[PDB]
Amino acid sequence: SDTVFVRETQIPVLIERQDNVLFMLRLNAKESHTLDEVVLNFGKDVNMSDIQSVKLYYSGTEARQNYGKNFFAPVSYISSHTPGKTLAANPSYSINKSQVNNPKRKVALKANQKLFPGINYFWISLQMKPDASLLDKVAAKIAAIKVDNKEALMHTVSPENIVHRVGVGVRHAGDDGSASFRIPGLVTTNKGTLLGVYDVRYNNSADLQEHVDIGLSRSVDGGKTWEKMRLPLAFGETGDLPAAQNGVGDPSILVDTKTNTVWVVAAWTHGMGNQRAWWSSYPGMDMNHTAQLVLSKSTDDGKTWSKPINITEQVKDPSWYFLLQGPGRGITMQDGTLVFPIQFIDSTRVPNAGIMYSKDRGETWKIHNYARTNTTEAQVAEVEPGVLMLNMRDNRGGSRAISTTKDLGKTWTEHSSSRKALQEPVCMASLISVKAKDNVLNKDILLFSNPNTVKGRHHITIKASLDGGVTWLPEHQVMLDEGEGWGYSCLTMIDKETIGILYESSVAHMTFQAVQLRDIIK
Ligand SMILES: O=C(CO)N[C@H]1[C@H]([C@@H](O)[C@H](O)CO)OC(C(=O)O)=C[C@@H]1O
Repeated sequence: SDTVFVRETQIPVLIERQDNVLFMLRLNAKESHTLDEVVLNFGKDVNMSDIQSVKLYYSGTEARQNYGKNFFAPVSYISSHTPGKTLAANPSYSINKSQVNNPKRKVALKANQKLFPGINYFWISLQMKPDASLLDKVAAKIAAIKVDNKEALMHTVSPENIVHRVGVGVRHAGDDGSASFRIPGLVTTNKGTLLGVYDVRYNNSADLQEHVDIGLSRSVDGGKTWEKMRLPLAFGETGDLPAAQNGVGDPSILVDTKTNTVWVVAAWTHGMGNQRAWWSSYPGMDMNHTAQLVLSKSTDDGKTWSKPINITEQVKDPSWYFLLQGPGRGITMQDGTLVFPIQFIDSTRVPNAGIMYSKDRGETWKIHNYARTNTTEAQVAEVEPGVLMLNMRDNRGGSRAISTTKDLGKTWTEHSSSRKALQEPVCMASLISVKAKDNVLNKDILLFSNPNTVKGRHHITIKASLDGGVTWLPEHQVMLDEGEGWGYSCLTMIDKETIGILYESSVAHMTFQAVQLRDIIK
């Protein structure tokens, strides 16, 4: 007989999307003629009232040289890059064979599809209602598949007990006339307001130098809805150079918890033609030679933003090629000191990560010594009072480098977890510390997020540690995005019980997801 192979997806279901890939079906029809229907059963706890529709699409066949490669689709069904074409399945790739609006817990999708004498691809689409809850979870099973009016044998290659989580596409390719959005940062203000910052890359997805601003999405309802985009940092035709030679990017955001003043730091590149700032910034101090470290602050819960504050003169050694913040977020230590992770290419052209701190509420800043050589992007958290843990992208590859300091970066101690506990593909990673009194578990925890792999940027994962970063137990992890993406992410606590994550996913340039703390630590 012919067997219908089923692969359930593990990717965010965007609430605003008209389509979301839920299942993929492959059928090599050696003895099959017609695929009549597919029967689907949603889980007992699923709220069907939040589901707008369920659809069955046919996507044709496969190239004969690709038979036996165990592919479940011939092409990407829903684009995350085509401006204005990221909300619905591409009609040229997928034929809508059936649709059920306002479905019941048991859904029958009739297809009546004449099968190609060979490989046939189908997939199931799930469309949520615009008002769907961020925390409700969707589970479903394929109960039966009818082929030639008889029950077809099924073999499911994906695992059981998959939990599909929804998310909000805070930024899609093309929004507000910008080709792409990258490099997320995410914080929660003292008033519970969510602030997410990112590169707005108008012309394309290339790094600096280019036409880039720092955009900000503000949410006052826990990430359900986001306010119109703001631009805390934009330099336009500064110095009478074109905007594409005045980009600002790689933002990092922090909240001064003592005052609720919000700070955003970024790297403004001036000149440099159309080349990458990583090898186009040079020693010196002024805009005409080296990238400038600029700040903007908000004293009204992120609604309005000040003019840029250039602190390059305070902290940059003139012999460095490039000084910039570590993208993502900063912190406020228990004693009130503000800390931003930073990275600089030194006089030998080697990058090193470290921290930059202010004891006077952000008026003056300081850098002492690097934590480790040949490291770049890093995130910092106060694991225990007075002890700063820096988690660093390591160009040696394969795993994160972790170090700690007790004197604000004058001296560093290599952590036991360094270069062993947390694998990476040399990407950016998020690290936050949540203190016992500020979370529902009444335990000090560390939350870490990154592509859980050594090659490629996929399987974006949040990991939790209860012993200050010594151990990251497998049962304390949630895999949110199996698809391929740009890999950058940033974490925050929405509330004492829920984590928020803003990251570059396979379904949207800026994707927001909410994960219950008890979901990770059960
Ligand atoms: O060029 C700059 C400096 O502004 N930043 C890049 C960064 C590199 O700096 C990398 O960390 C060193 O190779 O890479 C990525 C990325 O998504 O992989 C994004 C940043 O935009």
